[PDB]
Formats: sequence, structure tokens, C-alpha cells
Amino acid sequence: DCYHGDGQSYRGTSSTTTTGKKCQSWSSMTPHRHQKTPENYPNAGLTMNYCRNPDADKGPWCFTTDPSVRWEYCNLKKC
Repeated sequence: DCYHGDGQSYRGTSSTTTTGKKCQSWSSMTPHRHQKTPENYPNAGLTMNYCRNPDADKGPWCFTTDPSVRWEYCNLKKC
């Protein structure tokens, strides 16, 4: 599976970080509260806990379900 460019068009179902942690759902505020929601980023495709890049950083990322690690980049190769 892979992303093109900075991955803002990535709409795949990857949901694991580079260290093997599970992504938190974007509509969830636990374990991490955040403002990267569908309402604030309507074009980012923030559904379920899939790796996405709503704030146009270098590549897809996600908040993690580990209480101690707020967010990490996705386990996903560049195409």
C-alpha cells in the first residue's frame, strides 16, 4: 500500500505507526484529546483510525492508542 507526494491524497486503510502502535480513531478524544476532526478538516478524509495527513505535514500520521505517545508517522511506504 503506499502514498504519493506528502500523502494528503492517501485514502487507504493503513492504521499502524512506524513503531507498530495502533492508530487512535480521529473522532475519539481518548487517550488523546485533539482538534483534527472531520468538522475542522472536512476535506482530509478523517474516518475510522486510518493514517491521514490533515495538516499537510511530510507524510501520513495518526494519534496513537498508547497514552504515552501522542502521535507518530504511519507505517507506509512512499510510492
